[PDB]
Amino acid sequence: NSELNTKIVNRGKEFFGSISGEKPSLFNKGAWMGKAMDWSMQNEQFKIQMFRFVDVFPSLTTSKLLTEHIREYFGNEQDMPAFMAVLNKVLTSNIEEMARQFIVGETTKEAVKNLEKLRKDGFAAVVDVLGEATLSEEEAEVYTNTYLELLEALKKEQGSWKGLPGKGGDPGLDWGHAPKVNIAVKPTALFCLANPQDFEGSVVAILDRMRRIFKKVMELNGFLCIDMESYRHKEIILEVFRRLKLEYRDYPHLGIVLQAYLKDNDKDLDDLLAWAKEHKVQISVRLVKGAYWDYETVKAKQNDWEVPVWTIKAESDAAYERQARKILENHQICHFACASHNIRTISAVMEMARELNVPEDRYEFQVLYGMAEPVRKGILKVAGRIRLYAPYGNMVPGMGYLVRRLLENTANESFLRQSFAEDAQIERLLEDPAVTVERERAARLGGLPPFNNEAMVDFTRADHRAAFPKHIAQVRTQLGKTYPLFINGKEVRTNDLIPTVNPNKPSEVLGQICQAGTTEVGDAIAAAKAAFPAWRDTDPRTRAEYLLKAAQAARKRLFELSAWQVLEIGKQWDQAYADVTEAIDFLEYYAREMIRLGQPQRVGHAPGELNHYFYEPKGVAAVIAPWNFPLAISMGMASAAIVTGNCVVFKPSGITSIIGWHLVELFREAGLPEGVFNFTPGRGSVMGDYLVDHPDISLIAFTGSMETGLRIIERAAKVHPGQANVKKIISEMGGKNAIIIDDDADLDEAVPHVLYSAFGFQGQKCSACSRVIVLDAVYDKFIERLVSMAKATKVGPSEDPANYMGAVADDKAMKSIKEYAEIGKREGHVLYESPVPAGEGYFVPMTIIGGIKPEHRIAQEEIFGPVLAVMRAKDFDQAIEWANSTQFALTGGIFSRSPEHLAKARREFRVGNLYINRNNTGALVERQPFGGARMSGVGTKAGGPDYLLHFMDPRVVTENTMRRGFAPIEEDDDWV
Amino acid sequence: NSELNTKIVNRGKEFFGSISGEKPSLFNKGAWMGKAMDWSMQNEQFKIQMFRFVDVFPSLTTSKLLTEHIREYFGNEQDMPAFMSTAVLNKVLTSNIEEMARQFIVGETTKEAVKNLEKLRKDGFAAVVDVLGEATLSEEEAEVYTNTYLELLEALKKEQGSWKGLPGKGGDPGLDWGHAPKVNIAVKPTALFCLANPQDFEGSVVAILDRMRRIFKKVMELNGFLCIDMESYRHKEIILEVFRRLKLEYRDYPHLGIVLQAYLKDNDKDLDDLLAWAKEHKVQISVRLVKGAYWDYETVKAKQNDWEVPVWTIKAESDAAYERQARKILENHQICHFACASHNIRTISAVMEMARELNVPEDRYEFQVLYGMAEPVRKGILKVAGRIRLYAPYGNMVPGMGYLVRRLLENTANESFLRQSFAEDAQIERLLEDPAVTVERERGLGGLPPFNNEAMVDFTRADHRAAFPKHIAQVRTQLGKTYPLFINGKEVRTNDLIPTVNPNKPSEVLGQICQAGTTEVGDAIAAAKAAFPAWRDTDPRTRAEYLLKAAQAARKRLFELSAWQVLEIGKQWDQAYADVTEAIDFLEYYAREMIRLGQPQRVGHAPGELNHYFYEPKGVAAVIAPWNFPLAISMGMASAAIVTGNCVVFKPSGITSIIGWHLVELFREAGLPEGVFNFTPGRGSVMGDYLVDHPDISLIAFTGSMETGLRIIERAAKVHPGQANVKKIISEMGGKNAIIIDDDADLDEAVPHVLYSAFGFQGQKCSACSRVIVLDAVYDKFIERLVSMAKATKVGPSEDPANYMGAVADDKAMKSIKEYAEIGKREGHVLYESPVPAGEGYFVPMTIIGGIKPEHRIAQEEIFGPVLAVMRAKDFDQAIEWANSTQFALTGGIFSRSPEHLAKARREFRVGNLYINRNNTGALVERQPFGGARMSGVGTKAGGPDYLLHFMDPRVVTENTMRRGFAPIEEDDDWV
Ligand SMILES: Cc1cc2nc3c(=O)[nH]c(=O)nc-3n(C[C@H](O)[C@H](O)[C@H](O)COP(=O)(O)OP(=O)(O)OC[C@H]3O[C@@H](n4cnc5c(N)ncnc54)[C@H](O)[C@@H]3O)c2cc1C
Repeated sequence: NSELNTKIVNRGKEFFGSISGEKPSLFNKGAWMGKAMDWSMQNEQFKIQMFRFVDVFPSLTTSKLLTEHIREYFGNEQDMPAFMAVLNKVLTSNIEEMARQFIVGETTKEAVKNLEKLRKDGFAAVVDVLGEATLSEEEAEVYTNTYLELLEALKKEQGSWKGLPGKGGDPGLDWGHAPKVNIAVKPTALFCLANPQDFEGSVVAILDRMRRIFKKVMELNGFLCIDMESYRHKEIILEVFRRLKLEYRDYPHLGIVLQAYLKDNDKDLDDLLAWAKEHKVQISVRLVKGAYWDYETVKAKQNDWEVPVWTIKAESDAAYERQARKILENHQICHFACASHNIRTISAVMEMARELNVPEDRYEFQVLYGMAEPVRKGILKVAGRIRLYAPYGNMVPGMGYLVRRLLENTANESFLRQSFAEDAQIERLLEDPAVTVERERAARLGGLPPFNNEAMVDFTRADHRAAFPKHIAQVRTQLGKTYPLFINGKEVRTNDLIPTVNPNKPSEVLGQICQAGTTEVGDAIAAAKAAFPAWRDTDPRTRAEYLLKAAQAARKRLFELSAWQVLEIGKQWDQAYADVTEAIDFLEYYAREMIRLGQPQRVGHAPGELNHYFYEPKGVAAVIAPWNFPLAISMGMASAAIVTGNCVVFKPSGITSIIGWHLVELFREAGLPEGVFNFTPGRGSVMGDYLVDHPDISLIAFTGSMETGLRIIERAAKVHPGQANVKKIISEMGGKNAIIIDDDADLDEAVPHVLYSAFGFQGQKCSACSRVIVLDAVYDKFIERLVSMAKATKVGPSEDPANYMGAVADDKAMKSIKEYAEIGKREGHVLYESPVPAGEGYFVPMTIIGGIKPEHRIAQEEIFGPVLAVMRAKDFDQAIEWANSTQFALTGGIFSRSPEHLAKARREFRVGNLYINRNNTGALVERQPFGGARMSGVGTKAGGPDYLLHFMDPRVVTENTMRRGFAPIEEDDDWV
Repeated sequence: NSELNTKIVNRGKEFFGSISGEKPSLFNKGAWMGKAMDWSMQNEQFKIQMFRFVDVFPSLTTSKLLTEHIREYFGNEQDMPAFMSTAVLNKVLTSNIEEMARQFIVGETTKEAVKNLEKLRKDGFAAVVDVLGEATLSEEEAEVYTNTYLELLEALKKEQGSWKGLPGKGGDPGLDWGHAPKVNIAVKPTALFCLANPQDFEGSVVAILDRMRRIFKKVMELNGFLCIDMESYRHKEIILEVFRRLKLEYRDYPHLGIVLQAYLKDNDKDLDDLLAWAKEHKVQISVRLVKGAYWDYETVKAKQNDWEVPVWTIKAESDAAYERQARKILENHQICHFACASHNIRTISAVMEMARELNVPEDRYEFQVLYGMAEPVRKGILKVAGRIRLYAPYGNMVPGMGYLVRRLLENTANESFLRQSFAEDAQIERLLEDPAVTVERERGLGGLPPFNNEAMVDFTRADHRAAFPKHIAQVRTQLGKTYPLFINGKEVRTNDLIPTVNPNKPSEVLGQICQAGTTEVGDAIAAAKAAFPAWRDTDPRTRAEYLLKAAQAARKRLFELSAWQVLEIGKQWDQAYADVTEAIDFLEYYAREMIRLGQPQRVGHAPGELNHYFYEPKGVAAVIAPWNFPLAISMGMASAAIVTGNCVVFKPSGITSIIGWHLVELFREAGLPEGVFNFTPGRGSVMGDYLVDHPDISLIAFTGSMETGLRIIERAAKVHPGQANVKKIISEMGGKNAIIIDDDADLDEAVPHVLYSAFGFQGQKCSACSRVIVLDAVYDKFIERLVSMAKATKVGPSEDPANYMGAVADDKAMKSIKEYAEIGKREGHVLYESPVPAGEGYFVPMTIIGGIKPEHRIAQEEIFGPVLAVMRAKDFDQAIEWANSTQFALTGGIFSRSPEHLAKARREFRVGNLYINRNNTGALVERQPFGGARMSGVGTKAGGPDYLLHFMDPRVVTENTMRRGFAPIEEDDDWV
């Protein structure tokens, strides 16, 4: 109502007048910090450098690291802004001061002292131990015992504390009603593998530590608040809160954060309230807007997910007022902490509490330490119940927090910045955000929508979590079939059968595969050759349409197709779903690529002449596919050849033949003309060379081992009698991929990314990291954390989402990988070797081996398993040299925050796909066109804009258009 | 001059007034011709179809041919325009087309012509008689044309005595108007010599002069007038010289005329020179001043060769030019008799008033118009001046087609005075405006201009004609040198020397070439490998700059570099120059292509992430080059490898090793860093496999024979120890190229294009036509004309421009080609075999063999010499089948005017470069990217937008830009 609004605006106006002139420290341009923040708000390029420098700063531990990074981020001393070895001391001290702005101490004992001082100034606190996204069980224990230690200290002191002044009640309690000891805990700091993919396991592990903390909290009648973090963990955290609450249904001092910036929150808050009523318990909510807005937006768009946050700032403000109102309406069962620095927001809560006549012991106000000082003073004066969020700890564990503060204070849409950095437009600042919302909503090829990668599986969703076990079960009702060849549109059975089994459980037979002899392979090639002329003459637009149809067919079977892979080749849930989406991506991308390349282009501009340049297919393509990306790679190579006008004879890998059969199913459903796609699984020793040597073959697409690929290249180079063309070769032959960890690397990112690159899908990826090359100065520290996280992971059946990795492809892979592991143990020193499950299954321990140098076999030879080599580089030059020391050059990674070292790696770390500050696997179509040279391939990049040309050859038609001195004028003619 | 101008306008106004609205027959919408033209003028698509149909019509000699072409040009009966309605359709259309041919032609034969001329005299018109024909194909045809004039003159000789003189104001009563000879004929010089070409300036003049003289003696015998028509700019200087010489042999004889074309920029000077020349020699001349008949042709032809357009490009400029020059002629009436040849009323009025103002005697100027055109204008002249002469051509439709289509173009052009006056209802004041007034009123990327092909040699220029013999003599002062290897910026000499000689005169030794052993090759490879890292790291823009410098260096030495080729490998003057310009083109094009490809593309649009896609070189490239395009292909392959950042070891063909040395000279002058380019001529039998097999070679660019190409492909496929990359193969392996001569083909165009395709440079081109496939129905006539033109050509030293072709490359080639000729002579039957010069030289006769079928060797094997197979196809489908019957697919041609047959060819005649209605050689950079598949190559096209990528491999750098939940927003980002 406009009546409540008026009272709110008028209260905001009084809040501002009582604050007149007083600015927050961060906006005081008479101190270094205010000058630095000011220039960051005025110069975006400078903000980016300063903020990144702050992040890397605590890792700059030598005089060399500091001096060089300063110059790389701020340029020469004669070139920096005026407010910016002496240079080292000046910057260090200023940056250190900026860090302690937001912390009440580095240590527990320091924190307690400073906390006891804040009470004397009249301030309550909620204490947080700085830390998040823990990397190991041992780290989670340190975090847990720190709270235990903190609570012991506070227990011994709270008895001596006078309760903060109030309107009455218990003088031993704060304001007469609030427990004097109040702490906040970050759930992800309690379990290093927190992941909604393993929902139940994440909840339990976190719950068990939270319960241990909660028990100590309750002993001193304290308050525990459970912080909310990134959207990825919101449902996990809600469930932790509910279970703990029900375990102690009568204990009222337990709170949960709810983030008004989430679209989910209107429902989440309704649900929680209804839940509390249903169970006859009381709850407490700290309502916040949200701390991870940029991250959530970015992460959502990188995965083609719904962005979980509102995208207009005033919508979070409007949501907050809505939800606060709802909470206050429900004050009988829901205690309320208002957590905002926004004077409009605060004034709104205050008026709503008055309008709903809410008792004062049912709501309090909270702000972050070091921030919005006058706002905080205003709250203290006018309401009297102010609690400071007071975090403590060191700069590296606190970095995420600290950077979030600088973001928060300097964002364009920051209420604080708009109030205290720009000429404050008080009326605009205090307007009902709903009105603001409505006004800003007011302001805001070939018929095909442009390409977008298919949405990734999203385990924050209940239905996605439930989908896998259901579809795995459904696949199990359909095992035991005999799969035939598919030639010229017909099923062809043979006598030679090879069973395909579950690698995590070999006694489970999934089906039997007919093998084609050379007679059937010959038939398929002949079928292909016969279908060719009509296919080649089919319009590129029509050909692309079949791919589009096949993509819709696949999209509709996404979870079913994934489940088959989970069982047949031992893909983890995410790995399986990613394999199918990539297949879909290839279909959609190559469709568009053929449509683009399908139209003849006029070349040259001379008059009286028309030159058209255009492409044509080659003929019969042999597609020889690997087992490790059984749908994605197969479909990529086959659809590529098919859309470009060729016809395909396709040999799937034996152990993934059912996945190969999925191509048959999809192209069938798309109505593909007979003979255009043929499925001929067979024994390579029987029909391998035959397929490659055949004179009717014009193109060979292959992915697999270097040995095989190089043999194919050599044999295909011969022109046999009758062979119309020199055989085109598309080969991808794997790698020995390294990630370099520079001495300034962010280890909290580096460690889990390295672990995933190495052991995701048991390391069975051409792209997998099999070498981590670590700079001398961070070696011991990085290695300890890597091994520590590794020890937390579990090896077991891929159908169980609690397992990090599982059995390798087949027994041959197991025997060969184990031999490599033994060689590695003699060359270096084992750092970690995981347990494996007892009994059947092709299990190889997750294995990390140190002491490795370029001369070693496991530093050179592709193992294609869960064996990671760790190599100690003396400096960054050697790290680069070592990275380039194999005969492969497929992928590579580097964790570094030195612009110079990154610039050097971009130039000199010459792999087909180099990744900076993330894992070196998970290449997406269009975004990361995939493939390398040297012994890794012939420089063809799947999923990119040069790929389709490899399956075709260009032709030019030149026409003399002049007849008897008369030529037609064309639009783009050079004329006069 | 406003006073003169006012008389002119007023006189024009009376002229239009006296016309009384009458329209010339072609603009009479009452008749079919008027309707056809009116609709052609309103609908450009119809115009194109109608004009092309008229062109092909006289060759539709059977009912099916006719019926089919009608449907193909105009569609089914029910869809074509009303005036086209009524095989009956064949009869109606035939009838209308014949009538429109008779509009512009006074008859088909001499006798018919004579009778119709007398009828015109009776109506008051004089005549200048022309025998339809131009651009003759043989001596036999030139003789037929000459004898037709002689026959014509004998007939008029007997008749003229009976003719009463046309009425005049005074003079001799036995002469027309009292002063003009009754017999006036016009002759086209290019109808008198089939090889008329300023490249053979003197030989062309003499041949034409010799026939012109015989005609002229007969003309003088009856006291007649002879006018020499002017044709395309290519022959203008030749025709002028022919006139000068004839005039001087008969300085007494006043009745010899010459056409000058006011649409030429040269014409002001040409008229001035001719006038002065006449004064210096004390002789009188006669000039028929015209604007010009070949405007579109000249514009197109100049643009296609990057020549200066010889014509004004604003129509009013030709008009203003005409008035200037006319005035100058009238002022010089003492020595220059004037024929005003124009249908433009403004022009005519200008001449008339200018002649009255200068009081020119009426016996010094007369008016002329084309028969069948501008009827009311023609009658207007008769009434006002009395002295009007019709240009009256005669002959058949095929010989008359050029003339006829010129008339259609002339009456229908947007800029046509007749169209504006009689179709477009233009304002008279505007039509009569001083054209000088009209003239006044009507008047790249990376800092680099867009690519343009280098200007071709232009032998209409006297300095160009004179340049060749002088540079050849200069080259002869440079003979006898020893050419060393060039390695790492140093000259390396070996003691194994091979002489290179003049193939047209083997006793002339051009120099001695050092041969590289395997030792020096290895040194070259090692030097390239060592220069590679710094070259690879050189800015692509900087790399391109070296190519541009090399281009500039070559452009300065164009004639010199050309002369070397004339002597060393026996290129003809134009062939040599075109080789050098093509080298320059590769340099300019590939520079620009590298600048385009050298900038990294952001790929994908996900935020928090940057993917950059870019290209890197491979390493050391072996360039193995042919002798047949010794600068062009060499510079092509090498500069491509170089600009993309590879280093080159270059093996020129032994017999063109000096041309190879030009690359050393050009790259030296460009300042290319040492080791980037190395020159190692050597014995294939010594260092061939060694260069190809070397572990440090990453790429091999080869152009030459299939046998060697396939050998290289096979050997390169093996990966030796130490070999970093799978060898990239770029191979161009020749062709067995056919041209199809369809039964509706324009034979006047086909014959000389086939001859040139087969015998240009002795047939030593991969692109050369070695098979001409001719439809049953035109075979005998095509062959007669082809053999007749061949017989006209002379075989001899390429330094003498009079020769069509000369000796082949070397002794081995001479013997091998001759064996093939003998093979062909036993498979088929010899149709033509030229004389060759006596004595020294590697001469092989220009040879044509008929009776050839697909199963014959010389229908399959590439001969690479002046041996043409003639094949007789039963129908179009067999022609296509036969065209596709070899293992090669490089180039191809088709002469046809059937939309369906062309479409079938575009689809089914699957060669790398297909040419419609022109020769299949002389592909230009950009306009015709050159190369094919099958046994002709591996689908790489030099001079095209896909070429550079073959010398590189793609790389992607993917960067996670988010730090601590903060990422910079980019422009191309998908956001909110
Ligand atoms: C004591 C306390 C505890 C907190 N605990 C947590 C926690 O456990 N988890 C958590 O996630 N947050 C938490 N927060 C909130 C977060 O740390 C910020 O302090 C808060 O979001 C800023 O809101 P505001 O009213 O102070 O400032 P404002 O300037 O009013 O609000 C800024 C907020 O708007 C939102 N926003 C910014 N841009 C947009 C946009 N384009 N579209 C939509 N919304 C936008 C963001 O949430 C941003 O934080 C807590 C805050 C306090 C004071």
